[PDB]
Amino acid sequence: INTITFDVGNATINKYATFMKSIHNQAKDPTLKCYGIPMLPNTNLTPKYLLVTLQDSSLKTITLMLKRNNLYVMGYADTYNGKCRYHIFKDISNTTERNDVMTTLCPNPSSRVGKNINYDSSYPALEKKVGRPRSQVQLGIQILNSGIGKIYGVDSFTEKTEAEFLLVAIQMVSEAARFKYIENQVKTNFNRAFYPNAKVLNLEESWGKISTAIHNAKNGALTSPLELKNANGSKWIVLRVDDIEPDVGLLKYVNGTCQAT
Repeated sequence: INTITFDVGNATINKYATFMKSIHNQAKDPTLKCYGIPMLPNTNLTPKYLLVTLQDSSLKTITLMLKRNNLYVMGYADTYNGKCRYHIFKDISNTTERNDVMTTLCPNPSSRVGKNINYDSSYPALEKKVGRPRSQVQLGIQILNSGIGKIYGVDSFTEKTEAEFLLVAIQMVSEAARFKYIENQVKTNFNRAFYPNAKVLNLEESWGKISTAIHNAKNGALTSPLELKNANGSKWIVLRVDDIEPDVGLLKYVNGTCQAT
């Protein structure tokens, strides 16, 4: 719990941009890249996880634990009464993962309470909970800041207040780090709440396929054009890595050799 902190309460663009470069610099494999784009490491490369602390305007704090190999959030922690309260997702199930998650988040026994999250850590599960597709749930720097207050130190919040905060934090953190395009959308709408546009949604949903495509590209040309959606909703066919390259920040891990540059 020696972590990367983002002060959402007094965020500035230059602040958020440094917060993303920190995650990008700890999450990326030290050597693997494809066409200049860094790639995430295999699961055996320790640190296996990353801790990101989000702090609000009242110095309240919430730390998220992410698997480094893929950037998916495993659970989070806050402070309840005078103890570390870890909340893990229902889908985190290897028995060696939820304990690593519990003891990394709150490393002192009998000074921690568990408040398991009874649902899966995946878009459908969370959309279900808030009851509304993520396209209708706004994102924003003041939105994330408030979310923190609905959670920290309160014993009953609602699975809807919590899933909602998570949907926001996952995109403004994991999706933004994986895609330069999403980060730029946040930065572009920093001083306002906004809805993810057709392309932020398609990219989040297309991360694995985009990563395989770019890993497999021969001499810079995709082995198979890719049909993606663009901002305003229309088809968008990328035939080359340089067509998509400016939008991607971190490639999923695909084992094998690719054109380093």
